[PDB]
Amino acid sequence: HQCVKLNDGHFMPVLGFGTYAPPEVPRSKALEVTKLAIEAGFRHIDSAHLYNNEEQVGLAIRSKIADGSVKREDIFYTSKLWSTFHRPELVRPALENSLKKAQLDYVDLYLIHSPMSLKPGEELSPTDENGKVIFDIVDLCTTWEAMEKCKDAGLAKSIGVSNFNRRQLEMILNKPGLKYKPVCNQVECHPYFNRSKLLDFCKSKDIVLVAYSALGSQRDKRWVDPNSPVLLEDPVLCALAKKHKRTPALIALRYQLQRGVVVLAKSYNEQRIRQNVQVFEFQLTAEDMKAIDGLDRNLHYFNSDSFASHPNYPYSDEY
Ligand SMILES: NC(=O)c1ccc[n+]([C@@H]2O[C@H](COP(=O)([O-])OP(=O)(O)OC[C@H]3O[C@@H](n4cnc5c(N)ncnc54)[C@H](OP(=O)(O)O)[C@@H]3O)[C@@H](O)[C@H]2O)c1
Repeated sequence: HQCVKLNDGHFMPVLGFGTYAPPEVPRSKALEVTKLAIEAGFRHIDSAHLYNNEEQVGLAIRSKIADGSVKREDIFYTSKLWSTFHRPELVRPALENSLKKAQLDYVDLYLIHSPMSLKPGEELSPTDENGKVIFDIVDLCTTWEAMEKCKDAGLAKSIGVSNFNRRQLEMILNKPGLKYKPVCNQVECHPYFNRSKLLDFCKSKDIVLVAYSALGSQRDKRWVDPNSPVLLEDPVLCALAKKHKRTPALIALRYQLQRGVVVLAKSYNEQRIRQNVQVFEFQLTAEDMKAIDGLDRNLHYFNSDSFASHPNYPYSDEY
């Protein structure tokens, strides 16, 4: 039920539903599970142009409004601007396209999906002759100004960023004539990779940190190494789950809630969808919090070696 106030006065529910599924999953599933999520109690829904599901997610939202379960104001819907659309003149069209797809008049939140700009076009992964992804050089402050214009039109209630580091955050925050600060920064965050200092910074700036892969990634072999430790098989998370008679997933979500993190959870399983909302029914102890704090290993699940040579590549390599 609980929300946090954003720095523009709008409110964001602290538990959000992740809608991404791989291309093999039929598009119909995004409709079904998003309705299940709303029925379960989720009020924050996370989607993106990249996810090729905005039609289905939007239709689930419209369906739960039209059947009386919720009103539009109950739902917090997020879309994201894809990296081929960073040039300013492309920002508002991209948003409008997402809205046309989702059959919504506005999103509650529009994010720059990633700082790593790609060659402009309606090709989402532009590639050269060698199969290498073509980059683009774009001043993300011009992107941000186009985002601000989207907010002023009422097309996006709030605007923010995703996958930005300290420096890209400040470059937005330092922008001349800046009208709206980013309400949030959505990044990978879980007990293996807690982002404690990025988190402190955001709290300092009245920016909400939003955790994705908070259950440990869906572990797509295309982008995730299967040797990596499975987050939900962690001995300490499992121990705490037995202690509280909850599940490792529930422990991992509560961990973020108690450290002031808004947290996403993807599930396309009806039972797990309904289990994840129980995160509001219990508390971890300060000692449990410490034991989970101790799990931090700066572990990135997503491997983006292909993107390491990008000027805005967000996690600087050990190089
Ligand atoms: N900004 C970005 O670049 C970015 C990147 C990645 C993701 N995201 C967003 O964040 C969302 C969540 O991240 P994610 O897709 O990596 O997955 P996640 O939330 O880390 O969940 C990973 C897996 O955990 C399983 N799971 C869910 N609830 C569970 C429970 N109670 N017990 C045990 N297992 C459970 C799910 O499988 P089942 O479906 O089988 O339950 C899911 O595949 C995405 O869907 C997307 O909305 C954003």
